[PDB]
Amino acid sequence: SHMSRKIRDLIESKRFQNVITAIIVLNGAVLGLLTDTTLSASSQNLLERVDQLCLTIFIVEISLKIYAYGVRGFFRSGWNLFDFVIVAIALMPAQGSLSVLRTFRIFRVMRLVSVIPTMRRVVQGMLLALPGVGSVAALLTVVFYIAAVMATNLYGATFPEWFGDLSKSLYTLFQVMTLESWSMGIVRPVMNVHPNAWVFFIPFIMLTTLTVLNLFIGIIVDAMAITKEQEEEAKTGHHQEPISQTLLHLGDRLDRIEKQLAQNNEL
Amino acid sequence: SHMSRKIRDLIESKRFQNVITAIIVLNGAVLGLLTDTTLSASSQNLLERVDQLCLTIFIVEISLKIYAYGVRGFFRSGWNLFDFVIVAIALMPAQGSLSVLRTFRIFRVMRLVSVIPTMRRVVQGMLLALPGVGSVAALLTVVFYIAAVMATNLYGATFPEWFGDLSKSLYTLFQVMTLESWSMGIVRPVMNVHPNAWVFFIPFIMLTTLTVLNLFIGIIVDAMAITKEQEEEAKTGHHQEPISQTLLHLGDRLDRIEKQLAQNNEL
Amino acid sequence: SHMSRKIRDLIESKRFQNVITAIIVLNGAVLGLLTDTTLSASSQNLLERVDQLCLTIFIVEISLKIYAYGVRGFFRSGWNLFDFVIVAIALMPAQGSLSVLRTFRIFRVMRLVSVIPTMRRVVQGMLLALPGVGSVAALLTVVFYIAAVMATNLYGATFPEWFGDLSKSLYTLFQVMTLESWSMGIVRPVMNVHPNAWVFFIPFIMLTTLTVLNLFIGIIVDAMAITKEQEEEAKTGHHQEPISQTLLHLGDRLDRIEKQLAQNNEL
Amino acid sequence: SHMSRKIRDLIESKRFQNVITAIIVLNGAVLGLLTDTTLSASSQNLLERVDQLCLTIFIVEISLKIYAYGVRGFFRSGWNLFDFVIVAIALMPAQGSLSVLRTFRIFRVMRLVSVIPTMRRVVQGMLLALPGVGSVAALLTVVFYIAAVMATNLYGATFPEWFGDLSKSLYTLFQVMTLESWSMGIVRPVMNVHPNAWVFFIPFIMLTTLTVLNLFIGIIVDAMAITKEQEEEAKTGHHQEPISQTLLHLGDRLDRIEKQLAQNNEL
Ligand code: NA
Ligand code: NA
Ligand code: NA
Repeated sequence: SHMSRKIRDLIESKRFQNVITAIIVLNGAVLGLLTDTTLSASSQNLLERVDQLCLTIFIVEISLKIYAYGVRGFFRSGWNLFDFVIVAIALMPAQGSLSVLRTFRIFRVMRLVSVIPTMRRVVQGMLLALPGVGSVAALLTVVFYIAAVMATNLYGATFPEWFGDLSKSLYTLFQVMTLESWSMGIVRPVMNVHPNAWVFFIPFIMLTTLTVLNLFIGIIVDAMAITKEQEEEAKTGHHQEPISQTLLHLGDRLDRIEKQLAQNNEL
Repeated sequence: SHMSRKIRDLIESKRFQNVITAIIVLNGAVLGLLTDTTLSASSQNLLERVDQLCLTIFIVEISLKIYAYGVRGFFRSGWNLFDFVIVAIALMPAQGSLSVLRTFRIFRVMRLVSVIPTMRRVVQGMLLALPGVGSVAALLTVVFYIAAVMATNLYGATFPEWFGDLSKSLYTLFQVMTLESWSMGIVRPVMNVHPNAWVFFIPFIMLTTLTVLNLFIGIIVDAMAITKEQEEEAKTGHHQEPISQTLLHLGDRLDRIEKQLAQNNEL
Repeated sequence: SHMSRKIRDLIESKRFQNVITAIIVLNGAVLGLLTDTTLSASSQNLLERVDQLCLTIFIVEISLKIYAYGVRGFFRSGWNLFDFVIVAIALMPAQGSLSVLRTFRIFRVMRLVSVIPTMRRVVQGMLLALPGVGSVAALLTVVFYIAAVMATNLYGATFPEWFGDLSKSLYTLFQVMTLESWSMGIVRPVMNVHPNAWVFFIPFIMLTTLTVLNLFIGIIVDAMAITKEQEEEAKTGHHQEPISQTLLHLGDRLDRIEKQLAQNNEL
Repeated sequence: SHMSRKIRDLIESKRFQNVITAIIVLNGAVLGLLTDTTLSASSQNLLERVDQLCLTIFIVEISLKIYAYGVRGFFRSGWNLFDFVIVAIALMPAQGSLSVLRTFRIFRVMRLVSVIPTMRRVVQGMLLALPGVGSVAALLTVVFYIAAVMATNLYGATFPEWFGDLSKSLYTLFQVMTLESWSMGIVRPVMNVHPNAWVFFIPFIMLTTLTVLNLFIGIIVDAMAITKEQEEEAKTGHHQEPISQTLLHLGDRLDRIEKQLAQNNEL
């Protein structure tokens, strides 16, 4: 219809994006001011009303989008679903999550990512790069599990705060992989009791730092290439063809002229 | 005019660049010697006169440049403006900045960058690479803000030195992202009171270290490519054409011979 | 034979891989639960029987493989040998290794790598990349040995816990290379006695961090390229030809048409 | 002459390289054993004779090389000069260097690099990559000097152990750049007195870590490419032509056939 089309043009405009971005920023600022314990009752009450007004603006925005695109059309996008979930969660008073309680209202500042297309493309590149590093990440997980079982059995009885159980071992091995006080804080005190403990910890460090750097580089290299392609597509409608595809078409043109020269010209 | 042209040749020469570089080095050395608290009144007075003589040489240099290129011509370059600002600021006695007070005379050693073309090209590559990582940098800023609001609300009342307010939280989360005493100094003491605090800090570390490495690699890769192109242009007048452009012209030559063979030869 | 072929089809299937993966996971879980010191006698006895059942499933699996491929055919693969060794070691009660004792049953969780082809290809890429960094790794080893001899002679008598002998020096230089408390924990206390010790430690850090990063990057870059090729071969039967080889064949096609134009057409 | 040629063939052989490598290894082992303070007089005397025998083998080796290649021919190589200097220094009893005293005999283990061609090529790649990062390294040096002057003036009077003079400031800023206890050890104690000190230290960290990573990556990328080319040249006599040069010759072949088709065929 004409009306739904007039709304789609309004939603897709730069001005609408700018108003929504400004309200996300305002909402983030009021939640940031609400961390201050020294504020008066009236000051807190004022900021809480600004939070409610921001949330109402988002309800109008999402409802406006659901009508303009349709229920199936709106929920077809993962970003629209995220926008819907983030806003709808705040309207629910009794919440049943899978952790403790979603009292973190500040997570609605993540809508800056979903609303700004250049920011959206950065997160998209990162998310799309994840399956390609799955096996490297699985290898690191396997190394961690093996190491945590070994560390618990080896050092749990003599260093129970750091290695007393599997959970404690995983945590201090994560600390060890980040190189944080690994020697002065952990391994030299362990070696005072277990002089050969360096045979466990030094290969653990060498293996995990190499694997985690492989994991991070694999993510970054691929996320950068995906985002660059998505940026090209968002501006021109297409992306740059890979070097292999350019050389393929170059070879096809050479095969076409070879046939035209050997039989269609040399006869 | 002839005179302005004789001065332009003097300014653009290697010998003039070498004299100016030597005076920047001398000025840096005297400001370095002036940090020594044990120096006598006469020794300090002597060094302060050397600083004044260096500054006078720079005034002559900049005035010589303004005449040789013209007011609009000189200020057309960002490096000349920087050179002008750095020198002119020192001649002002009552200073009104946006911080505290610009008593840091040693910042005039940054003119080594503006005067040496190879050093200038390194900084140019770095500055020109900044817009391309803007969205990655914005993502890191968003993650930091969200995390600092969460950390203040979660740990501010029990760990007020580290998380008592937003500013304290941002600072210790920056420390946490750099992995500096993150566990022994911050997270194990926090976990003594909040046993599940690792659910906040370990994903914070994983996310920020990956993003900051993405930010740094994005800067370095692009700065290197920009500087390499600028170095090529400064020596030959042009830079190396991208592989895609070389393959494009190769394809155009193939299309030109295909037309010349199918109709201009096979008829 | 038909029977050996029916077994080869069973072994090579996705369902068989999934059952073996599930049993490796179950075995890892029971060994993880066995780290818990609070468990009763009956609970420990139950888990130990689950470990025995998992091990019996692996014996059947390996025996089934030896028959289906043949003794020479099975042991032709390094992964099958690893699978054989890992399982067979557990059946030996008196063990004579080259360290202390192979009581680390959790190492059989490494079979997740050997059984999952995508995980197997990651480790293969890493192992195949090792000879190419051999000289960089040898250089780092040489720098470490020289530095440890120098550190022992220079600081052994005044700092015997850190540098009293070659073994202690190698360990604290490894700690120094990882930047862990290098200054506050090691070098500022050493400088209190040897004021010029920074002349040794700062170049040691600069050299080893650059070399270890060269070593890690060399591994990662090559492991990534090898794994990518192996992934391509496992799915299509072949891998992508290098750019140099594509340009070589493109040049050969140009030489073929040049001969066909100069003599076979211009005569 | 025939005799000088028979010696050149002996020197250039794999067996001679293997004997020299073995003696460098033996010499490194005896100097490593000599770090042990518990050794008897006879044991120390025995090892010192093995060191003398190793040194005599090197004198014969170098003299054999000087005759076989000639004085100008031998000293034409930087590796031969290094080999000469390292050996000749040990024969001098009263030594006048530019530091304290060259009592570090273990530095002759660096001959493993000069004698093994694959190790030699790694160091060559690293050394040849240094001029190309000169400007990045100069930028880091400039940032360090400016920062050390600022830190001395700002914090020298209140934190004299860390910033009391230029030398102390450079050392703790190097520690700060490596992120070692930068916050818990340095910046939080400084902020207790100077609450805005984070305005100095956080931008210092951001700038230096980015620049040092740019410096390291620039070295590694170029050293890898140089070493790869040198490895190709040592085995085949030539190296792989750059992609740009391959595309240049491909374009030249297209221009040659275009002339042969437009005028030599279409007339
Ligand atoms: Na670190
Ligand atoms: Na630390
Ligand atoms: Na520390």
